Amino acid sequence: GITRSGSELITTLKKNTDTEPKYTTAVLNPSEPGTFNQLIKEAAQYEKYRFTSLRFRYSPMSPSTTGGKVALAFDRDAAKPPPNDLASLYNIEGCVSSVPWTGFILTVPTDSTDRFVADGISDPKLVDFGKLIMATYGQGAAQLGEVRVEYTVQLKNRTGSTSAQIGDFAGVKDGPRLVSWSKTKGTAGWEHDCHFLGTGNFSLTLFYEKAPVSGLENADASDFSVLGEAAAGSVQWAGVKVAERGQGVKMVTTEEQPKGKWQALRI
Amino acid sequence: GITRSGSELITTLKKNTDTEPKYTTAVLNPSEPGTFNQLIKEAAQYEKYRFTSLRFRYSPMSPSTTGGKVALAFDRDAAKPPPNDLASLYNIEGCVSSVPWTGFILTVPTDSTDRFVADGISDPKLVDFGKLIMATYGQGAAQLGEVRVEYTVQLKNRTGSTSAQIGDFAGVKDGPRLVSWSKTKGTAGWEHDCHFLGTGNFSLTLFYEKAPVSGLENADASDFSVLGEAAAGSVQWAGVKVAERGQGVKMVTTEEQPKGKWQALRI
Amino acid sequence: GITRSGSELITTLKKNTDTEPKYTTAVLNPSEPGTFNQLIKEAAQYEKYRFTSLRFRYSPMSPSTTGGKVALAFDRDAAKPPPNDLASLYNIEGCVSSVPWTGFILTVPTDSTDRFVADGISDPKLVDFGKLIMATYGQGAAQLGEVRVEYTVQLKNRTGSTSAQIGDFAGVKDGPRLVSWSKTKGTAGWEHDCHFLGTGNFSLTLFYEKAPVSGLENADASDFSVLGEAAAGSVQWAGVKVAERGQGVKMVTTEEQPKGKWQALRI
Amino acid sequence: QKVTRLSAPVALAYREVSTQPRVSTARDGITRSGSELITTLKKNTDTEPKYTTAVLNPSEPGTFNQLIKEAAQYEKYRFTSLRFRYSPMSPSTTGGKVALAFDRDAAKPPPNDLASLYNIEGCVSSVPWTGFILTVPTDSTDRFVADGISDPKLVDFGKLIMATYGQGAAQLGEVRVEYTVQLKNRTGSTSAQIGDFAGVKDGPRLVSWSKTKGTAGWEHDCHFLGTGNFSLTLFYEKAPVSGLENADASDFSVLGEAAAGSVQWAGVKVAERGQGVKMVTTEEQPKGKWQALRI
Amino acid sequence: QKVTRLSAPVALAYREVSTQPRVSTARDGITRSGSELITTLKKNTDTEPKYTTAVLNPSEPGTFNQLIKEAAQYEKYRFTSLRFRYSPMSPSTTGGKVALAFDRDAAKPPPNDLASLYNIEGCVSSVPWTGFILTVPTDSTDRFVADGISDPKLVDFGKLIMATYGQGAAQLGEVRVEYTVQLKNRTGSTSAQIGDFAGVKDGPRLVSWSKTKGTAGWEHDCHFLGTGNFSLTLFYEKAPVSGLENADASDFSVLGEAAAGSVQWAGVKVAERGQGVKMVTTEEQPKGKWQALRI
Repeated sequence: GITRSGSELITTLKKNTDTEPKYTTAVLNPSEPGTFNQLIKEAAQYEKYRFTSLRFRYSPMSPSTTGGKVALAFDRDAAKPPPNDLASLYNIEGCVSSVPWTGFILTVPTDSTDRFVADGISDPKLVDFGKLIMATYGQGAAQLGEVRVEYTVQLKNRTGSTSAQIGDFAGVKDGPRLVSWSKTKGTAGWEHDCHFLGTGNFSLTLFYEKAPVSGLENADASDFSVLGEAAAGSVQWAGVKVAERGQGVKMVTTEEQPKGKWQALRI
Repeated sequence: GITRSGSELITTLKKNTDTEPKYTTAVLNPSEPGTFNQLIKEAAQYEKYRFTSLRFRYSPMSPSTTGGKVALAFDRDAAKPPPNDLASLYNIEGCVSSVPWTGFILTVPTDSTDRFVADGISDPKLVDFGKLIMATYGQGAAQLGEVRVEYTVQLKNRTGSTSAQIGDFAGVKDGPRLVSWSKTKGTAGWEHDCHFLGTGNFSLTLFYEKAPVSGLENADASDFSVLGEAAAGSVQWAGVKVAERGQGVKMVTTEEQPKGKWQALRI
Repeated sequence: GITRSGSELITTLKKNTDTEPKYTTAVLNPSEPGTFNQLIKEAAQYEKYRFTSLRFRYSPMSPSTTGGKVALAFDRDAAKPPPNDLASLYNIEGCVSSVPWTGFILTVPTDSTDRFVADGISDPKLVDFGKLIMATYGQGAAQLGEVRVEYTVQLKNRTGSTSAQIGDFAGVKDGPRLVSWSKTKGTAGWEHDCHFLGTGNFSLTLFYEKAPVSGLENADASDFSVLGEAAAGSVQWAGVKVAERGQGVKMVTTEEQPKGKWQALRI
Repeated sequence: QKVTRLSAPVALAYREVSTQPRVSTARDGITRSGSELITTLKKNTDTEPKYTTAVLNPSEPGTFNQLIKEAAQYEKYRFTSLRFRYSPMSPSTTGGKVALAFDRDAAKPPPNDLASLYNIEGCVSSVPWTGFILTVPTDSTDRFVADGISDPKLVDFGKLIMATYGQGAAQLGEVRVEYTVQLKNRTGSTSAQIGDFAGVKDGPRLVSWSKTKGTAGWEHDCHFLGTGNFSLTLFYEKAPVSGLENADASDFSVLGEAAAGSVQWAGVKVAERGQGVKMVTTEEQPKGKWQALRI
Repeated sequence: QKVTRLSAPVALAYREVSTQPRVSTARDGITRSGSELITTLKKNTDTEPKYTTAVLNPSEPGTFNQLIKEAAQYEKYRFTSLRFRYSPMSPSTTGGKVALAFDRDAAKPPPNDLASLYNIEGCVSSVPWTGFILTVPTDSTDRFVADGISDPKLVDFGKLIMATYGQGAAQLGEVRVEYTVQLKNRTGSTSAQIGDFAGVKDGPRLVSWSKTKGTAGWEHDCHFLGTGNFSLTLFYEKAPVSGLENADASDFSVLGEAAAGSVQWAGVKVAERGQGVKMVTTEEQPKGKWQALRI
């Protein structure tokens, strides 16, 4: 084995001037970028880990003239519906929400079993502890704060490999056949789908021919950068900054699947 | 014996922009939901307890641009009128109120006698320590904060049983004959009564025939969810979130008692 | 961590005046009521366990003027077809069947790995040891006996949540849209379906309008408590005590799906 | 001392467990120990016994459902220990006898009659309300198991037997086989057993227990070379005449069509070696396929 | 001392025998030791390796044809010893490399490229004219074998790999698996594996290695959940489209019709877990039957 130590800043939160929290539950595993954009680059050479240190701080960068709560407590079983309701939340360890005008920390009893990361799929339970959570319920106005993950890992067994990325559609079919991070589905009534399977800030770059409808729009997304036409035969580009796993972006071109090509580099 | 540890969030408080406190006194006993919605589910198999740890924190989630006090001190003798007045309050241990823009805690000298929970009634003194209290007097504006109960219990003697729930009225009489949490009284001039004997968030579901007056209204209540008609022969539903013990909800249908049926599950 | 100790009575058996056993295989996991109706109420706050003690006794309550065998031996791999045949059974540890006119016990070598309960689904192997079994082959006449599960558990990691629950049908469609434990299928020729996805003793309470056929009948079930009409517009209630996962109960009302509503609390 | 006092209880019963197994170097062999429960018996409220004769050979499931899985890697054996107990799980308010004695020559008609039975060692029947055991003088020759057929005599000692004659009512008891084997020579292979007919010819070319002859006038033949309870499963195309009928057989389980192109299944429980079952489809041999697992 | 003098002989070769097996009490387990010879390799007179990734689990014949016969009575294991040797049986007048290193995570695409390979432990490739060995740090968790399916990760360590890149001509060599296992918990059962479709539904209800999905537009699916060389044998009725085609596969052997009512057979040699093969028959699912033995 090797090791590590934290320093990440896992997405924020955004007001809630409402009476029911609302959660961003983010999943924890050596490779789940939506929780590690700088360490998901050294688990493509190993498989198994540790944790010995890991805590989340609510940095505190927003005056007191604002208030509410910012729940924040992890649940081993990193996968299952957040509740819907507080008490529900306020009953699952973690513990610790405080107001937004202060600086809090969070810590987790970490175990000691040689668990494996996901060069997939599996089962969300035998491969990673459990996701994290964060809610905040308030109404007085602000862009609360930010957090990260204090940690120290153990990456046994020497392996090495992985990726997602260039993925072309061939009029009859497509082509993702060289490392992922997104799955491209479409929803009929052509309006389409342009997705993720990984988490972090990216550099898109790509695809083309009949520059239709649109292109490169986005929805459950982080920052977008498009410096293309439309194209009806052009070229395009964007930078994402995602949120938790699987955020989506899309084009708009007809009816039934053939197109051109693309390549998605992580960055 | 078995054991436990806290994590509950016992009701809040609400402004007080007035010059005399005002209390929510909440009662403490292994089974009194209005003080335990997650542990009143493992005392249906025992009878007697402990306490070894239990404290209430005023989480603090409201800026300083607001102020006053948030009294909060327990009195063994968990039952007797709160006073009417402060000094009165400010003379009964507990001690500890502070302003609403800070984070305080509260603690209680816990004893050591094998006391019994209430599969009823009794006497409010030989079965449970005493209720808790909380006041807050201020005028500058806000929805102060929240608290819970840090604890660790001892549940001796292996028992097992309990409930309140389906309770039908038979034109001549009723029918609560399968575990409680509410007592259904009526106040003449038909306007009626739909009550509680237990404390927590619930899932109502029920009753029907001549869909009169109304139905499912509420008064000393927590959140309500009605997805019914009125019904004059219909169906209905609601979710409560109570406050301290015994909060009430009601219908409106004539004059003199016969109706239909209902069932109240705790959740 | 917390802990426990047994006292459950897992379903019986029923004659077999035939020459091939016949099994009731019941599954074991902190939450599978069809094997725990009183402890599946304190695993909605944790996730992971132990076992340190657990044995099944054939209480013995039926004279000797009756005979045969009452196989009864557990197989870690709590999931896989029972055989079809004895030898098959009589080759899988457990060991221990005896006649019905005597009092026997059964015990299991329990391990020591921090396994997780099912807030679902998963895989029946990484989440729970394995199901139990019980056969009895005889012909001399009687209602043999009963058994339970001698145990002592370990519930690490503080969590908290779960349910199945209010789930209404809207003439066009239904509505389970607020935490499960049962799936409601119907088998054409209206005779219907009223199911489970979870395990333990419950408190039903619910549903209504055209009080037809019947209602609240049951089949692969544990104790039933109905205190309703039929209803043709009424109200109803029952207490289950299940067996291993997925035991079913049903109504009887016409032909093609619309009805009224219901809510299923675990307890 | 027999004498004076005796308590024939209303009820007597035993408590047997769940034999977990034990094994040796190379030298030129492995080993084993029993724990099987070979089929029961069923009343007989009649005046002539009636036998379930079950055959013994390392691979004859109808006498070993847990050891016929480690003889697909060897060929030859031993026996050093093997006895059958009438567990005893049925009150005394029932009675008769439960003959139970083995005959090396594990193949030949049981008689028809007792004396006949009561003249062939084994010895030992007792009443159904008691617990008896049975034992066998085992030899010492390196005999071979059946990756077929052969001859029922040079490949296995002989079948076992069991009768019971009574009339007072009950589902008597159960038995197994206390044993310890020697499996020399390292081999490895087998299955059903799957055996297809190819319009021109057949195909048994992957471990036996039955030989499929036909008797002209098509009415056919569906046989055994081994002994125990089995799980058939199989064959198909022109679902004719019948299928899966049986004659010198033990319990049958058919959950098929007929099929004229279908699928089928049955469970046998044989008797002594070579009991037969059959179909009915025309005239002259081509068909479909099948597989016979022992169990 | 390396230094001075070295004799890279024209020819070097080894002489391996025929491992006869060894075994333990009850305690709660049995044991084993290796002796298998897991498929070879075949030239590569090309500049990019090329892998045969073979999967490891007590029951995956494509990695155990003699021990997948004693895991039909248990469920869980060990490993305490297991290494793969490149026997060395091909002169030096030939050369290149013969990568060979295991990766716990016995399932995931081999790369495409070396460095990729030459970065995943195992370590150890050498030339084809020498005799090398390979070893693996084995753990210590009570893992379960596959009476199916599952997930390729919670049931078995990970597949093995082997590449060889060269151009000078030959039929390199062979390897096996040095091992010693632990088979806890007494169980007992299995087969093919036989899995029939019933016009309404199917039937895999007797031990797996493949999942049979179909992709609409009938073109279909015929899969794996296990890894090793197999012996197919099976299924039938309306001999349509085709049959027994293959795609992410190892060697195929079909000796059938098509069949429109026939019979069929094939031998796979897989690659890493889950490689697929398929038929072609209409539109919407009912058919006939099949049985897949590991071998």
